[PDB]
Amino acid sequence: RTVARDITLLECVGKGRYGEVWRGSWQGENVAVKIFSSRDEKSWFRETELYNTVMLRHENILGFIASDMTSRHSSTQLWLITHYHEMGSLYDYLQLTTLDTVSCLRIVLSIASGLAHLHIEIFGGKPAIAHRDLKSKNILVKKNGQCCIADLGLAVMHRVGTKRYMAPEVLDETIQVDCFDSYKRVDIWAFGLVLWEVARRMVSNGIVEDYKPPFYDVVPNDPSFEDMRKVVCVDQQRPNIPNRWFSDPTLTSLAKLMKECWYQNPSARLTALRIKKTLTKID
Ligand SMILES: COc1cc(-c2cncc(-c3ccc(C4CCN(C)CC4)cc3)c2C)cc(OC)c1OC
Ligand SMILES: COc1cc(-c2cncc(-c3ccc(C4CCN(C)CC4)cc3)c2C)cc(OC)c1OC
Ligand SMILES: COc1cc(-c2cncc(-c3ccc(C4CCN(C)CC4)cc3)c2C)cc(OC)c1OC
Repeated sequence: RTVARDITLLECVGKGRYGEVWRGSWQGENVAVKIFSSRDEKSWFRETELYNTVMLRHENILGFIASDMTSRHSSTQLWLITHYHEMGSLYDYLQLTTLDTVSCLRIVLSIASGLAHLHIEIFGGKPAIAHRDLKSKNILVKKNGQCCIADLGLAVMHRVGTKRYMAPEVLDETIQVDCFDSYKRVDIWAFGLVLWEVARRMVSNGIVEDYKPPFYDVVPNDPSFEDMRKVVCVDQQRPNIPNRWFSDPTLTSLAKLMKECWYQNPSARLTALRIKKTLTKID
């Protein structure tokens, strides 16, 4: 039989040190093609090894289609092919969109749902998985108003994470590296920062905050490991909760939830399943 493998690359939608992401076409359908730099080959290998272990299928996880390795004259070409989400990343979306109560809750609950699915061991099933680089650029917006989590290149089953989103135990190197729950608790910290990013863009009483990344007011762009350690570990700063949130019951509840993702003590932080339950009881 015929195995049609040609993908037409149509538009570059992302370029970085990782490599590039392209909108592509296969058999008349959009796909996303991540082309890896040689410097980030281990991210392709880790995502490929994970999907060869467990074929994750979840509405809030970016959908896997293929991993391809192709021999070139003097190099190896590595592609990861996934579902394509034309609305782009949550980071992108929040710059130029504000949210209402329903659309804010739907976004954050969908992220919590994807994260809880990664974290949970299922017997019969899937290993527990920690993401290790959760951030708004690694979350895509779907047309139905839910999101999905992307990029399992650092994931661990039971490159470093983006420094702006690193938990205090990563920055002060006290993380218990042989306890898998440690890695879940690092993801919860990052989730809380994403929850703060999104909540800022929810309108209440005619007020909204501008899009800003976590810690925009206390560290430079491309903050160093030391910059972050001083803020998060030494001074123990946390993102600001504006006064206007305390006039809105949804933002009041989201502020409480953020607080419980940001405890210095990793074992005090909420679990993804508890976050889901709390979000389902808001509004
Ligand atoms: C190798 O490379 C690529 C292949 C494809 C692709 C194209 N047509 C058909 C297929 C196909 C799927 C599944 C079966 C099954 C049928 C039932 N039988 C009992 C076992 C085998 C056969 C064929 C594939 C996998 C797409 C690609 O990219 C989108 C590929 O490149 C990454
Ligand atoms: C990689 O991705 C895509 C693949 C395909 C595709 C192409 N040929 C054949 C298949 C297939 C047929 C049949 C089985 C069998 C397996 C065992 N048993 C006997 C029942 C079912 C499995 C696989 C598929 C899935 C289509 C896609 O989209 C429409 C893909 O997505 C981009
Ligand atoms: C985070 O990581 C990965 C993401 C993706 C991915 C999947 N769907 C869609 C996208 C995308 C599409 C379009 C825009 C723009 C272009 C049009 N307009 C001007 C604004 C919107 C941005 C982004 C991406 C980047 C795939 C990946 O791998 C194949 C990723 O890596 C794991």
